[PDB]
Amino acid sequence: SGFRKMAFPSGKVEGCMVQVTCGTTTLNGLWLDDVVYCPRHVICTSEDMLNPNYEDLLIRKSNHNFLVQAGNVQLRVIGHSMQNCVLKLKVDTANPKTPKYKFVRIQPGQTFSVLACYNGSPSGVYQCAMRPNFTIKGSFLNGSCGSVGFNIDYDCVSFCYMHHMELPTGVHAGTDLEGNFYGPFVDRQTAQAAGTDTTITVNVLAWLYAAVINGDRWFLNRFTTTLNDFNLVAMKYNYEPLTQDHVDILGPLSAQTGIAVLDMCASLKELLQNGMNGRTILGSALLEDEFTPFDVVRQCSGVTF
Amino acid sequence: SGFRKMAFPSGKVEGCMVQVTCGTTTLNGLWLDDVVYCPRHVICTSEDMLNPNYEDLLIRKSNHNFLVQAGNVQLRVIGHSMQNCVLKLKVDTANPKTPKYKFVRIQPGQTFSVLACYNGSPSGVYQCAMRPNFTIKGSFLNGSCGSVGFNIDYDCVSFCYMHHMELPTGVHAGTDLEGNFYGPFVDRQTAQAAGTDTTITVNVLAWLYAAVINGDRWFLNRFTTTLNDFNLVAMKYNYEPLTQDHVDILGPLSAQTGIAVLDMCASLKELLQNGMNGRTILGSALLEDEFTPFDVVRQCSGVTF
Ligand SMILES: O=C(Cc1ccc(F)cc1)Nc1cncc2ccccc12
Ligand SMILES: O=C(Cc1ccc(F)cc1)Nc1cncc2ccccc12
Repeated sequence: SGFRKMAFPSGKVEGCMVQVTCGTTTLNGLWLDDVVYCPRHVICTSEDMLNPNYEDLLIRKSNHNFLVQAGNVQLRVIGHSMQNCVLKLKVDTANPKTPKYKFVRIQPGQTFSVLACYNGSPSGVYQCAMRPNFTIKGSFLNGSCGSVGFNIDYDCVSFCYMHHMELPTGVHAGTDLEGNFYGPFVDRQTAQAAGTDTTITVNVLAWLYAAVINGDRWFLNRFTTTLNDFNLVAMKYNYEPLTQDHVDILGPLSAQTGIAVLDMCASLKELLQNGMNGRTILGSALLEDEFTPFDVVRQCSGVTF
Repeated sequence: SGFRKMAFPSGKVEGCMVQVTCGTTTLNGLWLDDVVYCPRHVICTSEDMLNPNYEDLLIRKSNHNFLVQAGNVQLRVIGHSMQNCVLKLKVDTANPKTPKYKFVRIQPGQTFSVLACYNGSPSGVYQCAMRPNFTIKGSFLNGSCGSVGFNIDYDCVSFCYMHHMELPTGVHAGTDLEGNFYGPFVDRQTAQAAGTDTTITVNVLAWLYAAVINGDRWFLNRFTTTLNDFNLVAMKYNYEPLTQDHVDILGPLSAQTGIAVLDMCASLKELLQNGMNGRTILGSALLEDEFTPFDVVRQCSGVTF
């Protein structure tokens, strides 16, 4: 019993974190095989960030301008190149701790664990979701750039996020490990803002199934709804549309609890229109949307890595 | 910016998790140096659990009755002893991955990370707090016994909890790493129940200071309170008494934000009286009590917004 915001075990990623220093800027790098990946803005001064020409800034740097420290050992940079918003520093030593890995680009609504790092040293691990507005509500301070997001499926770490910046509302923006930003953001000190966010409907439904599995049923009702009527209500409350794909993905949870997906949708509609009436669900007074259907099944079944 | 329920990176603990088997029972063990620590109830059958005589059950065992598996390698047990409710299995191999560590017994209100494991394999990591009634609201399924709670301030792992059982309300009971249970619980299947749980007042205050540091002040008021009047009100909402020790511990946060501890107590009193009126504090519609003053200082910026 119990239901917690659970992150993947971070050990496989901790063994990849390094410190990358270029001039006065120090941030984190991810060392996989003989390459260290880090945000390309490590080469910028605060002045350069106003309007940077990364190719022009990079051509002025030699391999020795990049100081890479893995624990208490300095790695020697033997090559450097840029791929989108990520700098790839070729080093002479392959990371002996390199896990089985892949670079995967995730979609809004998908969750992942973030290993927050400072000076190449892991500080904490937390679970978060890629918001529909492509930001993450992370917890990062100065020096956290280059910290990564990941999932684990079997024994393979799927790296999906690299931290680049904090937006004025305190939310965070970054890229996949190929340097493509999530969302309409750029790596430049210029006016940028997160768009209006919405709630990840399929995830709220998954969390309602988790509450039922954990013995919280007060919100269940005898009613059902159509996908179109539910989607009209979801649009009204700034909830993402629920698709037939989402309904299909919730199938196993629906079969285990005996509550049809559209039956859980009628429960959600009632919660949206009436609130919780002083009650909580899994210790929350808000509808939680940062657990996917897969996260719920994994946590309620004890999958290991 | 941002404020998340953040766990310590689990890598140092993942490298210590092993599987312990005694007959038909399999659970987790913590392998540090040449000793594997695990719940003593691994030697019990479900029948033995009403009134087990652990001394009598253990005397019938030899070293070869304990099967310890570290990854895909069987460790050889060369000695066994019981210390309170933990079994210590001496093995013929020191764990090469043993981190710098200590065994620390924590007090209610203290937080820690839990690395949930099944069959000696880590499944997830989450943040927990030792409740005032000495239980933890974990997320644990059958097979999770032997999973541990820890803190990693610096490069030293302070092990503070070992999971032993789930109580009828779905909450969890365990011991420190010397085998002493937290709370009035026993490793017996006799009827046992958690005492009435209360809110960890000092932690709610710490979290209100975290909200002020991150830029939110809507909940502040022009009032102060005496410590005794605060406690008289707070006890009516099932909040733990706030002691002068708690007021002293909140000193640094009070100095950083400029809000006196008793001035924050007045805000808390008003929040208990009024509720949030549709507002949230750090993304929560409830008053959060699983962040300590130390957690807030570690996570938050040293510069208030
Ligand atoms: O945002 C930047 C620097 C930066 C990057 C790209 C860019 F376009 C402009 C500035 N770093 C930070 C990242 N995360 C949390 C932070 C908290 C506080 C301060 C800085 C943080
Ligand atoms: O509680 C026990 C076994 C046990 C130990 C000591 C004792 F005296 C009685 C029973 N195991 C479990 C631990 N945690 C979560 C669990 C969820 C579901 C089922 C079993 C769980």
